[PDB]
Amino acid sequence: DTGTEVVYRRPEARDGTRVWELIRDTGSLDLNSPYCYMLLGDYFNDTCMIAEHEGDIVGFISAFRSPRNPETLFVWQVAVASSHRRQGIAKAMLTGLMNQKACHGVRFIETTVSPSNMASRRLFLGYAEEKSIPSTVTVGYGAEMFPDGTTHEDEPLFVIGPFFNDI
Amino acid sequence: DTGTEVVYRRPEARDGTRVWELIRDTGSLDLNSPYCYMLLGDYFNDTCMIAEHEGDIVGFISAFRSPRNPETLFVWQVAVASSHRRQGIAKAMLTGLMNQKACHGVRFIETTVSPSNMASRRLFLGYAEEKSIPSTVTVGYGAEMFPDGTTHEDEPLFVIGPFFNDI
Ligand SMILES: CC(=O)NCC[C@H](N)C(=O)O
Ligand SMILES: CC(=O)NCC[C@H](N)C(=O)O
Repeated sequence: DTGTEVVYRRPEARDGTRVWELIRDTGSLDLNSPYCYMLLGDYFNDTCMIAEHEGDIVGFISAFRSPRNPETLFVWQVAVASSHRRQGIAKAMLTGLMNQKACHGVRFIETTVSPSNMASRRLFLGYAEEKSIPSTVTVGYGAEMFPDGTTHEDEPLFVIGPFFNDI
Repeated sequence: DTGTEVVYRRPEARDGTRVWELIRDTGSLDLNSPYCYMLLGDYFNDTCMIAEHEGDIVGFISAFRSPRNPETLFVWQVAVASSHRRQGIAKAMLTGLMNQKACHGVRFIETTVSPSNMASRRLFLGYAEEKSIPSTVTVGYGAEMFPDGTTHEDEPLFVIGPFFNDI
């Protein structure tokens, strides 16, 4: 009611660079090219979300419906600017995302959560808990799959479901 | 017939790093994270292809079916190792890709070709020519959409079709 609440929308291609800058300043996230973020704004925007505060992007979530089993939504990246941690933005993006019309008929959410990303661990398990949906945590990608120089963590798989996301 | 022909297959998640290294050595391509290439091997592998020669990855093409209009296949990256230019690998990946069962019922191919990427300009317009399919070249992403520091070219849109890709 005073122009300082966080607002949520689908991205567009022209957001790509501002999304890229958010992911870049996070430091801790796996940065894709600016082009990749434009394509997500262009072709995957039905299953992605941006959070903004006072003209700045402060949050992003990317996801897609799995091409082979489109009842599975894969959540790719969740980012929240440093300056806006601990305000429920991640939970609000995820919740908003699942209420999008393009998530109709999703029965499982899959994602990968780095050991160090404790906020996401809480977001996904918390989501499932709150809606009383089963959750399963298993081996995802191991550290050793990543390039020799790099020093990447494991990416354990989190599966939420089965449930039925009705529109 | 002598173990030195180039071979073509769908990638898998565990190819992600070797794909990333190919894209990285290309220099000229927009490098995504290793994770992105793993996800393409994992979830989009039905519409992607790897080319190998003597145990080394020498080619990659990534593509996906557009979520909003799945009769459109978007071709994201086409890469051919420096050491294997001018051998028809790109044309063979593209041709192989379009013969995959997951490309059934595609009616349009969309992609973006950098002004400097003259091999891709030839690949896509050549493909359309050879199959007698219409092609259309229009404004895609402008240079100015890209991040301030970076020095990226335009990404003009190439649309091939309508046609009917029958299995
Ligand atoms: C759910 C989440 O936080 N997924 C993404 C992890 C991945 N390593 C990335 O940020 O690309
Ligand atoms: C068709 C092609 O060569 N597309 C990709 C261009 C893009 N800038 C990239 O390589 O990510």
